[PDB]
Amino acid sequence: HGSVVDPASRSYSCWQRWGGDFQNPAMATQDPMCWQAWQADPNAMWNWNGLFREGVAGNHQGAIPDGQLCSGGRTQSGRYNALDTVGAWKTVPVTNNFRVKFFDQASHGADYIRVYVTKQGYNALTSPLRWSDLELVGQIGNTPASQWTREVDGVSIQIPANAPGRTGRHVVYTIWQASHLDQSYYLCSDVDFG
Ligand SMILES: [Cu+2]
Repeated sequence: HGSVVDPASRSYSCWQRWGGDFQNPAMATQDPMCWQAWQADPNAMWNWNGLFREGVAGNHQGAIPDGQLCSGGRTQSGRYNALDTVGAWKTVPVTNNFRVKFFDQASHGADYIRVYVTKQGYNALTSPLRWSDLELVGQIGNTPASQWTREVDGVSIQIPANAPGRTGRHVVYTIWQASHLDQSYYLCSDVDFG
Protein backbone atom coordinates (compact mmCIF):
# COMPACT_ATOMS: atom_id res chain seq x y z
CA HIS A 1 0.00 0.00 0.00
CA GLY A 2 1.55 3.25 -1.15
CA SER A 3 1.94 5.63 -4.06
CA VAL A 4 4.21 7.98 -5.93
CA VAL A 5 4.49 10.92 -3.54
CA ASP A 6 6.89 13.13 -5.54
CA PRO A 7 5.80 14.01 -8.20
CA ALA A 8 2.54 13.31 -6.35
CA SER A 9 0.11 11.00 -8.13
CA ARG A 10 -3.38 12.30 -8.96
CA SER A 11 -4.99 10.74 -5.89
CA TYR A 12 -2.09 11.59 -3.55
CA SER A 13 -2.03 15.20 -4.80
CA CYS A 14 -5.79 15.68 -4.32
CA TRP A 15 -5.51 14.08 -0.86
CA GLN A 16 -2.48 16.07 0.26
CA ARG A 17 -3.73 19.43 -0.99
CA TRP A 18 -7.45 19.16 -0.17
CA GLY A 19 -7.86 16.37 2.40
CA GLY A 20 -7.94 18.88 5.26
CA ASP A 21 -10.56 21.00 3.46
CA PHE A 22 -12.19 18.47 1.13
CA GLN A 23 -15.64 20.09 1.11
CA ASN A 24 -14.36 23.62 0.38
CA PRO A 25 -16.65 24.99 -2.37
CA ALA A 26 -13.73 27.07 -3.69
CA MET A 27 -12.26 23.81 -5.03
CA ALA A 28 -14.77 23.81 -7.90
CA THR A 29 -12.99 26.78 -9.45
CA GLN A 30 -9.48 26.49 -7.98
CA ASP A 31 -8.99 22.78 -8.84
CA PRO A 32 -11.84 21.43 -10.99
CA MET A 33 -10.17 18.05 -11.47
CA CYS A 34 -9.83 17.41 -7.73
CA TRP A 35 -13.38 18.72 -7.24
CA GLN A 36 -14.92 16.24 -9.70
CA ALA A 37 -12.86 13.47 -8.10
CA TRP A 38 -13.88 14.29 -4.52
CA GLN A 39 -17.51 14.65 -5.58
CA ALA A 40 -17.56 11.31 -7.45
CA ASP A 41 -15.93 9.15 -4.77
CA PRO A 42 -13.94 10.58 -1.83
CA ASN A 43 -12.43 7.14 -1.19
CA ALA A 44 -10.22 7.56 -4.27
CA MET A 45 -8.36 10.04 -2.04
CA TRP A 46 -8.83 8.58 1.44
CA ASN A 47 -7.57 5.28 -0.02
CA TRP A 48 -4.78 6.92 -2.02
CA ASN A 49 -2.57 3.99 -0.95
CA GLY A 50 -4.74 1.30 -2.55
CA LEU A 51 -4.75 1.86 -6.33
CA PHE A 52 -4.02 -1.75 -7.26
CA ARG A 53 -5.17 -4.73 -9.26
CA GLU A 54 -4.47 -8.36 -8.38
CA GLY A 55 -3.78 -11.30 -10.68
CA VAL A 56 -2.56 -9.30 -13.69
CA ALA A 57 0.28 -11.82 -14.17
CA GLY A 58 2.49 -9.15 -15.73
CA ASN A 59 0.06 -8.34 -18.56
CA HIS A 60 -0.52 -4.73 -17.58
CA GLN A 61 -1.49 -3.52 -21.05
CA GLY A 62 -3.93 -6.40 -21.44
CA ALA A 63 -5.65 -5.55 -18.16
CA ILE A 64 -5.78 -1.76 -18.63
CA PRO A 65 -7.53 -0.33 -21.71
CA ASP A 66 -6.54 3.01 -23.17
CA GLY A 67 -8.30 5.83 -21.35
CA GLN A 68 -8.35 3.82 -18.09
CA LEU A 69 -4.65 3.98 -17.17
CA CYS A 70 -5.05 6.40 -14.26
CA SER A 71 -7.83 4.33 -12.62
CA GLY A 72 -5.92 1.05 -13.02
CA GLY A 73 -8.49 -0.26 -15.49
CA ARG A 74 -11.40 0.89 -13.31
CA THR A 75 -10.07 -1.31 -10.53
CA GLN A 76 -11.98 -2.02 -7.32
CA SER A 77 -15.48 -1.47 -8.64
CA GLY A 78 -14.62 1.91 -10.11
CA ARG A 79 -13.32 3.61 -6.95
CA TYR A 80 -10.68 5.55 -8.93
CA ASN A 81 -12.63 6.18 -12.18
CA ALA A 82 -12.62 9.97 -11.74
CA LEU A 83 -8.82 9.94 -12.11
CA ASP A 84 -9.38 9.13 -15.81
CA THR A 85 -11.09 12.48 -16.50
CA VAL A 86 -9.32 14.70 -19.06
CA GLY A 87 -8.56 18.24 -17.90
CA ALA A 88 -6.25 20.69 -16.13
CA TRP A 89 -4.97 18.51 -13.31
CA LYS A 90 -2.52 20.37 -11.08
CA THR A 91 1.12 19.79 -12.07
CA VAL A 92 4.39 20.04 -10.18
CA PRO A 93 7.60 21.22 -11.87
CA VAL A 94 10.24 18.69 -12.93
CA THR A 95 13.37 18.63 -15.09
CA ASN A 96 14.08 16.18 -17.90
CA ASN A 97 16.28 14.10 -15.60
CA PHE A 98 14.10 13.66 -12.53
CA ARG A 99 13.46 11.27 -9.67
CA VAL A 100 10.25 9.44 -8.75
CA LYS A 101 9.85 8.97 -4.99
CA PHE A 102 7.77 5.88 -4.21
CA PHE A 103 6.41 5.47 -0.66
CA ASP A 104 5.26 2.04 0.61
CA GLN A 105 3.56 1.91 4.02
CA ALA A 106 3.61 -1.90 4.06
CA SER A 107 7.21 -2.88 3.14
CA HIS A 108 6.09 -5.25 0.36
CA GLY A 109 9.21 -4.89 -1.80
CA ALA A 110 9.09 -4.65 -5.59
CA ASP A 111 9.54 -7.18 -8.36
CA TYR A 112 10.01 -4.03 -10.47
CA ILE A 113 8.89 -0.42 -10.69
CA ARG A 114 8.56 1.06 -14.18
CA VAL A 115 8.37 4.79 -14.92
CA TYR A 116 6.85 6.00 -18.20
CA VAL A 117 6.45 9.59 -19.44
CA THR A 118 4.20 10.90 -22.18
CA LYS A 119 5.76 11.82 -25.50
CA GLN A 120 6.03 15.41 -26.68
CA GLY A 121 2.83 16.20 -28.55
CA TYR A 122 0.50 14.46 -26.08
CA ASN A 123 -2.11 16.93 -24.76
CA ALA A 124 -3.29 15.92 -21.27
CA LEU A 125 -5.90 18.70 -21.34
CA THR A 126 -7.82 17.21 -24.28
CA SER A 127 -6.81 13.60 -24.90
CA PRO A 128 -7.27 10.36 -22.93
CA LEU A 129 -4.02 8.77 -21.82
CA ARG A 130 -3.07 5.83 -24.05
CA TRP A 131 -0.32 3.24 -23.74
CA SER A 132 1.04 4.47 -27.10
CA ASP A 133 1.53 7.94 -25.60
CA LEU A 134 4.04 6.51 -23.08
CA GLU A 135 7.79 5.87 -23.29
CA LEU A 136 9.68 3.82 -20.69
CA VAL A 137 12.17 6.25 -19.10
CA GLY A 138 13.13 4.63 -15.78
CA GLN A 139 13.02 1.19 -14.20
CA ILE A 140 14.21 -0.70 -11.14
CA GLY A 141 14.19 -4.48 -10.88
CA ASN A 142 13.71 -6.76 -7.91
CA THR A 143 14.17 -4.60 -4.82
CA PRO A 144 13.28 -6.21 -1.49
CA ALA A 145 11.97 -3.95 1.26
CA SER A 146 15.17 -4.38 3.26
CA GLN A 147 16.82 -2.17 0.60
CA TRP A 148 14.30 0.68 0.64
CA THR A 149 14.99 3.79 2.69
CA ARG A 150 13.50 3.90 6.18
CA GLU A 151 10.70 6.42 6.70
CA VAL A 152 8.16 7.20 9.37
CA ASP A 153 5.37 4.65 8.87
CA GLY A 154 6.91 2.90 5.89
CA VAL A 155 9.80 2.87 3.45
CA SER A 156 10.63 4.76 0.27
CA ILE A 157 12.82 4.60 -2.80
CA GLN A 158 13.84 7.00 -5.57
CA ILE A 159 13.70 5.83 -9.21
CA PRO A 160 15.80 7.87 -11.68
CA ALA A 161 14.02 8.82 -14.89
CA ASN A 162 15.23 10.62 -18.01
CA ALA A 163 12.64 12.01 -20.44
CA PRO A 164 14.59 13.85 -23.16
CA GLY A 165 12.97 16.53 -25.23
CA ARG A 166 9.90 17.10 -23.05
CA THR A 167 8.67 20.62 -22.36
CA GLY A 168 5.49 21.73 -20.65
CA ARG A 169 2.65 19.63 -19.27
CA HIS A 170 3.07 15.84 -19.26
CA VAL A 171 1.97 12.72 -17.37
CA VAL A 172 4.23 10.24 -15.58
CA TYR A 173 2.84 6.70 -15.33
CA THR A 174 4.44 4.51 -12.67
CA ILE A 175 3.73 0.77 -12.36
CA TRP A 176 4.72 -0.99 -9.12
CA GLN A 177 4.66 -4.81 -9.10
CA ALA A 178 4.75 -5.65 -5.39
CA SER A 179 6.65 -8.73 -4.19
CA HIS A 180 4.31 -10.21 -1.54
CA LEU A 181 1.47 -11.10 -3.94
CA ASP A 182 0.61 -10.67 -7.61
CA GLN A 183 -0.56 -7.13 -6.87
CA SER A 184 0.19 -4.18 -9.13
CA TYR A 185 -0.30 -0.44 -8.67
CA TYR A 186 -0.91 2.17 -11.38
CA LEU A 187 0.01 5.79 -10.61
CA CYS A 188 -0.50 8.79 -12.92
CA SER A 189 1.34 11.97 -11.87
CA ASP A 190 0.85 15.32 -13.60
CA VAL A 191 4.10 17.21 -14.18
CA ASP A 192 5.41 20.20 -16.09
CA PHE A 193 8.92 19.89 -17.57
CA GLY A 194 9.16 23.69 -17.83
CU1 LIG B 1 -0.18 -3.12 0.45
